[PDB]
Amino acid sequence: IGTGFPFDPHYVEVLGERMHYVDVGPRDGTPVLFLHGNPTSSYVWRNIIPHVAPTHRCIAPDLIGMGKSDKPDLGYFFDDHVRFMDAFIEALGLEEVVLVIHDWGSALGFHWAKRNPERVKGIAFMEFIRPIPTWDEWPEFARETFQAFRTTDVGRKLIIDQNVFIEGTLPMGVVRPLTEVEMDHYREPFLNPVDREPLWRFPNELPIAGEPANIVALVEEYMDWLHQSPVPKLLFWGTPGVLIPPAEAARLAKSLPNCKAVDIGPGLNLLQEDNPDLIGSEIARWLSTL
Ligand SMILES: *CCCCCCOCCOCCNC(=O)c1ccc(C2=C3C=C/C(=N\C)C=C3[Si](C)(C)c3cc(N)ccc32)c(C)c1
Ligand SMILES: [Cl-]
Repeated sequence: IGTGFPFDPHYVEVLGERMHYVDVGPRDGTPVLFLHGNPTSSYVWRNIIPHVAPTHRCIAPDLIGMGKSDKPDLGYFFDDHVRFMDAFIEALGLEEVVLVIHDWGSALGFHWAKRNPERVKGIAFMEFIRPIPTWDEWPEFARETFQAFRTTDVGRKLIIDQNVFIEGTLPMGVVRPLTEVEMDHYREPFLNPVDREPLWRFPNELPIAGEPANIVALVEEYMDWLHQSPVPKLLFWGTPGVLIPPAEAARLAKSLPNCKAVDIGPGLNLLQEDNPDLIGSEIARWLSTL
């Protein structure tokens, strides 16, 4: 599994800030937009994109405050990411797109798709954000820590002061051990504690047990849309999984229209790090059917 990131940096000015993005593949045709989550960057797509770039434009931005993008003085609420991602898509002149999305990137992608369905030609997704109505429906192995993350005292001490979301949560979202080189890539945007606000606000935005109500409502809305939409859907899932355990993938396979579910084998949250070969190859095959 490759550890390098051989993509030329590109920057675009968005709402007075610079946003870094990967942009490879042809110039014409429908682009494929890859959206990462927490605490990753476009680095998480590094071994997926090379399967698609031979025949389709691949665009992979770093969310504001993450990766190589600028780090303004913000709270880094989901609403902040929505505003910047909306402007990013406009700044690039994108019309129709195919989405490939993960974790908070899937919240952004599904929310954009719900608001602009005529422009979405397909969605490939994995380990995505859905409403978690109670803590009992959150995976047991992650309950105590995410409950502590969602406080302003201990949660900030863990995530901001001790960088626990990078040194702990990230590696336990991958089945295989991440190498020192790979960890250093993920650590790079957050070496300074003063830059770690996105890592704490994101888990505090997760729609769990009715809080925050605004996020619960928006996620419920895009899940209702997805259940009614004829858009082609490609769902990757693994075992044991984290956000999408095998039982939930099964429920989704049955209920979502026009959906193919693909079992990647062993996987937790960062499925791209455990089976990039299958994920990239399957996306490349699926795009020809859209
Ligand atoms: C959309 C966002 C959702 C992403 C899904 C989450 O992906 C991760 C998968 O779920 C992980 C479940 N993990 C936990 O609940 C958890 C247990 C322990 C710790 C933690 C670790 C973990 C690993 C590690 N290296 C092997 C080191 C630590 Si430390 C820094 C010693 C630690 C200290 C304290 N006080 C608490 C917890 C840990 C974590 C972070 C998560
Ligand atoms: Cl999170």
